[PDB]
Amino acid sequence: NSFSGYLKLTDNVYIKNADIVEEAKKVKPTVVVNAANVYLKHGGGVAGALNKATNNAMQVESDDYIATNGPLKVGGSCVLSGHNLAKHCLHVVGPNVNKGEDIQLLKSAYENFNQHEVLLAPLLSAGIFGADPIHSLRVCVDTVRTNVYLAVFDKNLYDKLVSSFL
Ligand SMILES: CC(C)[C@@H](Nc1ncnc2[nH]ccc12)C(F)F
Repeated sequence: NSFSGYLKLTDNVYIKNADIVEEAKKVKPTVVVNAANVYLKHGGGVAGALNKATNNAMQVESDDYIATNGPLKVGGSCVLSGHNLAKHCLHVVGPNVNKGEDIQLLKSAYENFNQHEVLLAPLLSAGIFGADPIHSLRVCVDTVRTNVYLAVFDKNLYDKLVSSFL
């Protein structure tokens, strides 16, 4: 958990302009959060990048989890191995608002972070899931009560988030 170069936005939310994969390799946190889908198929966005950095070990493990437990619910999560990136990976499913899933479930998705004291995480539902990234940061700030270090890999978006937050 040796986080460097973060900006503190609130008592418990920190933000950095970095690829979450590079942060995980440098820090080796206790928990890295994945922005997953209900079948844990890590095909693109943050999920594809984290799985690629484990050389598909995350996908093989996720397929075994689904074989034994079935899919997650939207707003739900599971804890799996973090492989070479972290001790654990918290896979969290935010709503895919572009497919009519209710944005109210973004609060349920961020509530899963509260089971862990410290996490390295991305913005949920802000990739191909279509939610406004500044709205996603507002829900994170209003819902997460443990210590969360957010990595955002787009400088243009990082600057808009810091300006809107202060
Ligand atoms: C979730 C998105 C709003 C965000 N993407 C990411 N944020 C942090 N590390 C990442 N690695 C690969 C993708 C990626 C933005 F930068 F595009």
